Amino acid sequence: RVSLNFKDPEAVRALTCTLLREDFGLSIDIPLERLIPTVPLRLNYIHWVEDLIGHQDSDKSTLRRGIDIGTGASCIYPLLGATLNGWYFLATEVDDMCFNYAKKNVEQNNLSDLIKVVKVPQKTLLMDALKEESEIIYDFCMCNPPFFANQGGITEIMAEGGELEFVKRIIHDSLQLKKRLRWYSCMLGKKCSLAPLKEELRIQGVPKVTYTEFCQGRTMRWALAWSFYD
Ligand SMILES: Nc1ncnc2c1ncn2[C@@H]1O[C@H](CSCC[C@H](N)C(=O)O)[C@@H](O)[C@H]1O
Repeated sequence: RVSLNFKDPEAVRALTCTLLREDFGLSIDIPLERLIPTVPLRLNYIHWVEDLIGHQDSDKSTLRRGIDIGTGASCIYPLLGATLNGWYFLATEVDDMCFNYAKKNVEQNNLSDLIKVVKVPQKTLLMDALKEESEIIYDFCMCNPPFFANQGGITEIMAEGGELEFVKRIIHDSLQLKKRLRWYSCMLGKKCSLAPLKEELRIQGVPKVTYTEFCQGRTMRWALAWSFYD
C-alpha cells in the first residue's frame, strides 16, 4: 500500500522514518500536514555545525549546547545532534501541531535529558528564548527557516523570498546577544539570499562570517554562519 513513487509524500515519509530507525535507532511519528525532513541534508547541516564549534580532546570535552529555531514536528536537528554527538538542545516552536509532535518524538526516543522542546510566542525568536540566561554560553544556534508570505498566483515566489526577512531577524537578535552564543547559523533555500545577508553582516561589523553549500542530488541548499568572537 505504501507508494513506490518518491514524488509522493507518503513514500518520502516512509523513507525518512525507515532510515532513522535503521541507521540511528530513532523512531519518529510525523504528520503529512507538516514539512517532511530529508535526513541526508539534515546530516550535512549537523556535520557543518561540528566543524564550526570545533573538536575537543578527552581532557577538554564538554557538553555542547545548541538552539534549534523552529524544530518542526520531526525535531530532526536535536534528535540527530543528541544521538550522534550527545549534544544538548533547546528546541523552539511556534506551531502547536509541530510542538506536540516534537515533544512526543523526544519522549518516545528517551531524549528529554538532552532535548528541551519549548513553545514560544509568534513574535519571538532568540532573545526571548534565552530570557535572563547568564550561566551558560551556547555553542550554536541552527535554523531551517519557515517560508512566510510577508508575515495570489505568485504566493509561492513571495513565501520563498520571506526567508531573507526571517534570517535578518536572526541577525538582529545576534547583534544584541553577541558572545552569549558562539556561532549563529541558518540554512538558505535560494543562492540569491546569500549576497544581501553577507552585506548586512558586513555593514553591522560582524567579525566572523562563513558559508557553505549542501547538495543532495537535485536539491541544493546553502548555509550561512557568523560569530562575534575574535
Ligand atoms: N519565531 C519562531 N520560533 C520558533 N519556531 C518558529 C518560528 N517561526 C516559525 N517557526 C517554525 O519554524 C519551522 C520552519 S520548517 C523547519 C522544520 C525543521 N527544522 C526541519 O528542518 O525539517 C516551522 O515548523 C515553523 O512553525
